[PDB]
This record gives sequence, C-alpha cells and structure tokens, in this order.
Amino acid sequence: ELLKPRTLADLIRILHELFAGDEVNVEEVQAVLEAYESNPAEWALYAKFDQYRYTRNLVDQGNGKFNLMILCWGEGHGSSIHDHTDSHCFLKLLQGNLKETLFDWPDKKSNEMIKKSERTLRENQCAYINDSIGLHRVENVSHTEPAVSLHLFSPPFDTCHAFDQRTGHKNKVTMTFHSKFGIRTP
Ligand SMILES: [Fe+3]
Repeated sequence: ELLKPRTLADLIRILHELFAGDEVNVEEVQAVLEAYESNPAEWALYAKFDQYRYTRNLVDQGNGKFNLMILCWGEGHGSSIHDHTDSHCFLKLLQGNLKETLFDWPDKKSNEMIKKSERTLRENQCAYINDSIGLHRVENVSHTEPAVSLHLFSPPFDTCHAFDQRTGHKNKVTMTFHSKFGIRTP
C-alpha cells in the first residue's frame, strides 16, 4: 500500500518498508520516489558540490538491502559510461536537469560505443536502470545551472565499470563518497 512521501524523511521510512522483504518491486519503488516532491531545504545538508566533478553524498544506509544517496552536478559535469554491478538503480532529479545517454553492453570487439538513446531528466522525474537494460552516461549539460539527483541502489555496491566510448573497453572503478549523513568524508 504505497502512499505519497510528505518529506525526504518520510520517503526513507517508506523505502525501509518496501525493502523489508527479499525482493524489490521496481515499479513500486520508482513510483514512490517520483511521488516525492523535491524540497531543497530537506536535502540541502546533503547537497555538497565540488568545482571539478560531481559528488556522491550518502543519505541513508538502508536496511542492508539498499542505499540512498544524493549526487551534485556542477555546470558541465558528467559521469563515465558505466554499469551498476547487478544492482537496481533509481535516479530522481531534485534540482536542474540531467541528460542520460543509454549505451548497450559492448561486444568483445573494439568498437565505438554508439548511443542507443538519450533523454532529458527533468526536476522530480525518477529514472531506473539495471545491467539488463544497459549502460548509461549521466551529464549536466547546462552552462548556467547546477543539478542535484537522488539515487537508490539495491543491493548497495561500491564498485562499477567505466567504459571508453571509443573502444568499449571497461575499467573497474571504486566509487567514493563525498559525504555521509551530511558529514564531508575526505
Ligand atoms: Fe549510473
């Protein structure tokens, strides 16, 4: 029985219920994430930017079965082309816009990775990816506006692969945290 989250806090409580069991109802999770109306005051604590690249800010450690974080993207900041380590990944915009470009898993052949599609994710929208869908790149293409997104990963994971668009070659990356629970984590 899914209800609208009134606040980020409420959203988090609801996520603990949704992940109370062993399996994930993706459509239900995506629905509740979307239903949350971004309130900049509720997440300002987590919205820590860096001048040079996007930051990953842990919000909730979950119940062992998921994590929740906020990512902050300066003008022109973007990600690698990357996977998500056999986890569910949900992305909701809290501020600004992000361009998401989808790529297919590369063949063993060295080949230019060609964009399967792109979309503009706008404030409050919740997107979903998993490895069965493909790979993606996420970018703030704005010249004038920062972006902020809310991400849920289940199970949690701290490693992923980056892919070279020219070749499809992958490299294993360890993902870091800029902050945890509002506290900067050098
Ligand atoms: Fe991603």
